[PDB]
Amino acid sequence: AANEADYQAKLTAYQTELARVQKANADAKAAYEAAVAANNAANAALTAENTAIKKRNADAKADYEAKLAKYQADLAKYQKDLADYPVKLKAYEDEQTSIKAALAELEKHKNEDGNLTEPSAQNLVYDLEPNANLSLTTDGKFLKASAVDDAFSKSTSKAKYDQKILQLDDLDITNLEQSNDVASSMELYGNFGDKAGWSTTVSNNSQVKWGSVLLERGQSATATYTNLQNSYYNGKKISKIVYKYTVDPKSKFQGQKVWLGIFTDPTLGVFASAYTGQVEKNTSIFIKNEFTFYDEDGKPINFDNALLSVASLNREHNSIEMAKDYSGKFVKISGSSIGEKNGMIYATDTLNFKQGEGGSRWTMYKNSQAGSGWDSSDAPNSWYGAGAIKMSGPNNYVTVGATSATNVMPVSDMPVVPGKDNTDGKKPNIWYSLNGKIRAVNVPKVTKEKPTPPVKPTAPTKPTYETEKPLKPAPVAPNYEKEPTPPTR
Ligand SMILES: O=S([O-])[O-]
Ligand SMILES: O=S([O-])[O-]
Ligand SMILES: [Ca+2]
Repeated sequence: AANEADYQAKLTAYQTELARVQKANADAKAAYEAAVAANNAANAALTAENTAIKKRNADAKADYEAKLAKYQADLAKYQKDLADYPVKLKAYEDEQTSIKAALAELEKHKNEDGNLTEPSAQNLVYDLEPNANLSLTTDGKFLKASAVDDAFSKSTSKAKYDQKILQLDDLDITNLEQSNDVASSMELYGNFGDKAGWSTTVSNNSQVKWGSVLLERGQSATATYTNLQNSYYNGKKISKIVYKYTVDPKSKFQGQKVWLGIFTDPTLGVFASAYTGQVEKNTSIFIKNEFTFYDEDGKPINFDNALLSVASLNREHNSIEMAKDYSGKFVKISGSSIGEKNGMIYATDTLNFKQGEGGSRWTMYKNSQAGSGWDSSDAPNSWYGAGAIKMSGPNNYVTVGATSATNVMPVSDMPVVPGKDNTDGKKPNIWYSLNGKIRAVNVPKVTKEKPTPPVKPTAPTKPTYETEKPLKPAPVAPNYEKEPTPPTR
């Protein structure tokens, strides 16, 4: 009995110890699972972040190399410009000396025929741009080239047309006013393509092209000329010119429509016409011109006394071509028929059509007389019908047109040409251009631009790389307690 009681005591003790170890190991296992979960979470995040780090580093490296490529090009350009600076500076300084010496000599001839009364160098080189590109917008109507061709082949310009000549001042615009003459985009017309070899009143047999529009008073057309090759301001290349042509509401032509032919070469200007077949008394046609020149960077050029040539200002016994409402200051050419009066630039005191008529010194067209044919691009004395306007600022303007003499002054104050009636009607049309081809003699031109120290580029910022992190080692498994041994009876 004592042994049995002793045995049961040990059995109970044993079973209690067993249960203790079991619970203890259960808690241990739970703690190990918690450590395992924490370790797995840690390595999951480390693995994911490492993948992310590899990607960020790759992108960083790629962006950096992309930047070095642009920088390398910029730096090479910088070092080149830096090396060329002295050469450009000498060229500039050397031309500046020459021009100043040239102006000094001119000062002594400023009152001789053909000389600008105010000696000045032409900082604006803008004389010929045959390869310029013309883009037009308008609040009027674009005219189809086929319609322009048809108009030239009919009415008053037909005779010349049939002789392979495009006579712009004879074009009857009546045939450009039909609704079916309107185009959706600008179309070029001229003595090219199927009409290569033809002549026109603009540049004889040289090829010219123009876009056409039909405008009413107050309406305009804006021309954007690009692809310029030979124009500069103070040696700085001119890359673009934006020019707006507006029909002056004050124009007195009888019609309500105007045809504008805008040449692709900006230096050739424009032809404006309200002519419908018959001459008109007390008539006029004026076109407002607003323009801005731009540099290679597309920035507006702020002129500092740029010389604008105003030439071919014809004055017949019944007609006066003039420039007015202009920005800038008029500069007279000594000996020229052109002067300024009441805000208008024109032949103020004499006519300039035929020698001996109304005080004209020379005949505008070529004939048997010395000096005849002054009204031509290459005439030695074209200055006889020209002047200049010194302009400053990026936005300039001037209105150019033709008007009956009777609109400008009383009949009693006009020159008398025996056999000619000063009240004769005229055609309400005109061709004119505004460029830098100063007609005065021996005018020095600026061709060397003053150089500016190049801007040194900035090397790209070194890439910021991150280090990947090592995974954490798995937690060590706990050492569970061993079970107690069963007692024996
Ligand atoms: O000028 S090309 O278009 O004949
Ligand atoms: O100008 S006419 O006399 O040749
Ligand atoms: Ca003219």
